[PDB]
Amino acid sequence: FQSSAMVLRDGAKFEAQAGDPTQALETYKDAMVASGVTTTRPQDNDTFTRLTRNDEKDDWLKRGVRSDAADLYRQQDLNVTLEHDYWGSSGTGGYSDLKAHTTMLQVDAPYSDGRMFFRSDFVNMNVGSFSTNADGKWDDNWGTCTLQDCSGNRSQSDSGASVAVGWRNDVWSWDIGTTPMGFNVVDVVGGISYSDDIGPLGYTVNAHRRPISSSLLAFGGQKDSPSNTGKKWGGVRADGVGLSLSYDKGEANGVWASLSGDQLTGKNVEDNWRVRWMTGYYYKVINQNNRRVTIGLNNMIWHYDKDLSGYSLGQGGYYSPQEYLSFAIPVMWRERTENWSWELGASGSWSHSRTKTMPRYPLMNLIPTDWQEEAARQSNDGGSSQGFGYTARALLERRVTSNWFVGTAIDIQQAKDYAPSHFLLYVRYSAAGWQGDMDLPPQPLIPYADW
Ligand SMILES: CCCCCCCCCCCCCCCCCC(=O)OC[C@H](COP(=O)(O)OCCN)OC(=O)CCCCCCCCCCCCCCCCC
Ligand SMILES: CCCCCCCCCCCCO[C@@H]1O[C@H](CO)[C@@H](O[C@H]2O[C@H](CO)[C@@H](O)[C@H](O)[C@H]2O)[C@H](O)[C@H]1O
Ligand SMILES: CCCCCCCCOCCOCCOCCOCCO
Ligand SMILES: [Ca+2]
Repeated sequence: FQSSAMVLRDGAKFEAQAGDPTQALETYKDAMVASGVTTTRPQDNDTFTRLTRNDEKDDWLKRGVRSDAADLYRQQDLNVTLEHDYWGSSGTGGYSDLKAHTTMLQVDAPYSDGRMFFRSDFVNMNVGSFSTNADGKWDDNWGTCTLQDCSGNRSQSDSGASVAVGWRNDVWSWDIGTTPMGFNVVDVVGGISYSDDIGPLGYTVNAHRRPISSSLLAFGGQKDSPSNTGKKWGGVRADGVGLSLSYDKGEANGVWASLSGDQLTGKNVEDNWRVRWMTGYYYKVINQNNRRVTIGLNNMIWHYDKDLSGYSLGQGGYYSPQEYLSFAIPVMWRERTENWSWELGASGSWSHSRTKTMPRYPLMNLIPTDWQEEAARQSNDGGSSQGFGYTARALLERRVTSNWFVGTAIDIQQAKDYAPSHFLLYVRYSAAGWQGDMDLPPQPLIPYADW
């Protein structure tokens, strides 16, 4: 025979796997008594979840009962999250002076042993106005304005709403969704991933189609000035696959690698592709239940076939170097108390970038025949540069009540890879209530475009 604690723990897992997680959570309440977590059966969810808070004096039985109960309870809870993200990057009026707002609403709920989500993103992107000459025209390296001075669409901005649905458990994940409807170029996007542990190392394989959100042109597309061609172009999407490996030795060390490759395609944009390699090593200087401090070394190497970072018609307005090398030293401090959880991090880096000389107008059939001779003699000069940069990030979340959580995050991107910075605020509602350990780190919503 087995001990009462073991019988109840086993029975709870059996009930959950059989499709009765509600009964399983009741059995975990009994398991807490039989295991010695408490002397009296919890009769409210706040008492129950408070008893799942980790305790470093726990032996393995008590530690597992708490963690198993907490994992099932979190998996079964209905959450609703509302988030606003203000993001962007400095640049040139009319196409890259980017100030953007994303508002996100997400509902998460159990399904089988995983969680389903339902998401809407509302995106507004403002890229400012073209600078004009006395005539009121401009000749920026954008659209076809270097082939004939442009007029008519001086102020540039767009807005749209996307939706997404998906599901994930510990083994696999999928999502399907859209890019914002209301933009010039609208697509179906999504992904699928599978994870397993072939011994000591973990791996994840995935396939995805995602937008490039770093500029309006790349994300939603723009229209050439009505004085010129008026053609829509942009809306670049990455269709590709990736493999990640992790040989986490447990304990204080860990290493990981990732190799991925994508086709990069858009509306009236020259075809492109990229392959990207990343590795990392990390060391846990402090590794406690409520405080984790890490320092690491990260490397990245990228290659894009073509430099389509220009904003002329036929290019895509996205960073696409032919050589990219980065070496970084990330540091991170994560900590939680009874009702707060935060992360503070930074990462100094050195990087090298090189781009080849490209035709400014790589798709000649978008160009009027009486402009094609002049277009063919226009090129974007290649270049290269190296330097130091950094990123920094702060995340803060607090429990207001059992049902209400609020958080902020700031993501400072100054590492010379043209990524935008982000500032966000969110509120998360727990239907059942949660008085267990805070999430470490906090988990804000990620804009769907950046999955
Ligand atoms: C026990 C340990 C305790 C640790 C506790 C940690 C808590 C620390 C608490 C304080 C936090 C301090 C934060 C310090 C990190 C922040 C870095 C930073 O912000 O500096 C930015 C700086 C860029 O500034 P800039 O003026 O442009 O140039 C400087 C020239 N040096 O950029 C830099 O700083 C330069 C960074 C250098 C990056 C070099 C990357 C080398 C990586 C090695 C790769 C080797 C792998 C071999 C690969 C083989 C081939 C694939
Ligand atoms: C297994 C690889 C090992 C890892 C290496 C990772 C480094 C990846 C960065 C590669 C940089 C790509 O750089 C690329 O080099 C080739 C030449 O070699 C150039 O190619 C250019 O020169 C060659 C030689 O005259 C011409 O045949 C070609 O028509 C021309 O386009 C590309 O214009 C450039 O974009
Ligand atoms: C820490 C406090 C958490 C606050 C909850 C955040 C909820 C997010 O609400 C989103 C609503 O914000 C709309 C702001 O509108 C921005 C203006 O839009 C740009 C138009 O140019
Ligand atoms: Ca529109």
